Amino acid sequence: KMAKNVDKPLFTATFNVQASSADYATFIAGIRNKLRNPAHFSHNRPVLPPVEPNVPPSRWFHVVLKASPTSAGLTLAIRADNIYLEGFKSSDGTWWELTPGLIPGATYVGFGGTYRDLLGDTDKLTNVALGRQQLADAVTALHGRTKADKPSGPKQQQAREAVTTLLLMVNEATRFQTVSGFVAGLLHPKAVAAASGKIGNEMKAQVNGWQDLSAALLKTDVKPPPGKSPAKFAPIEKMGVRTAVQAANTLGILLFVEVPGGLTVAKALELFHASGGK
Ligand SMILES: Nc1ncnc2[nH]cnc12
Repeated sequence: KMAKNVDKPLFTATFNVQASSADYATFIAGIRNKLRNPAHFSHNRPVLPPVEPNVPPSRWFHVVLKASPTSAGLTLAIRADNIYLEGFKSSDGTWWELTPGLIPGATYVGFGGTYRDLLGDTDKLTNVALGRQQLADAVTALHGRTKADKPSGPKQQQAREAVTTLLLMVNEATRFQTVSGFVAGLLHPKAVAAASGKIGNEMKAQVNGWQDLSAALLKTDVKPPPGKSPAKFAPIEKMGVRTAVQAANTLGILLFVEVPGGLTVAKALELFHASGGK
């Protein structure tokens, strides 16, 4: 304790909830691009820099979701090292937080940021509806939160539903091309009927095994010992991911993992800084 720089993002990505599917894809791609360690890719997918050892989380960026081109943002506070959502900012200026005492002068929303906290189990993910209206409503309900009012059970219930929706349509979208592609597939022009959708089991598993999938691809990059054949990608069948090429098409941006024979935390951060990363 406590978190550092929440007020000073390394960049801000902005999205208009009424904008085109292509603009959403551009929005997501830009986040991954700005998060990347320039010195570390795996199969031409970006890898996040390691989490800095011996300090509290000090690298953040903001995402702004807007009702319209001129509306003011619902601001999300997200870690630039593991893309964790920890805070959001309502219209009256109140930073709300998902971890007690994490963010400077923030107010604990009343519930945790984990899928078990928000839903009740990691396997309820395949029940959450996403889409343009779900996104807009989630943005509204959060941005409409005021520093005064009674955390009614009903109000909390709606709020957990909202965070679950945005985590999926922003955070998990940044992490996974499957998720981002799914969300982009839900976004249509006005001339198309409104649409909703829930992620399938492969994406649920992917979302629940980001570290595992990241680590699994990272192992294929390790150069092998003498006399042993080089490493083969090891399938995560529940994820529908059986090959390295499939893993690369699935990963939006990889979490940094220390794998045996791969980059260490110190070394990857060293390469990150040498390439101009901040
Ligand atoms: N609170 C949270 N923030 C970011 N990613 C998450 N994945 C699951 N829960 C999350």
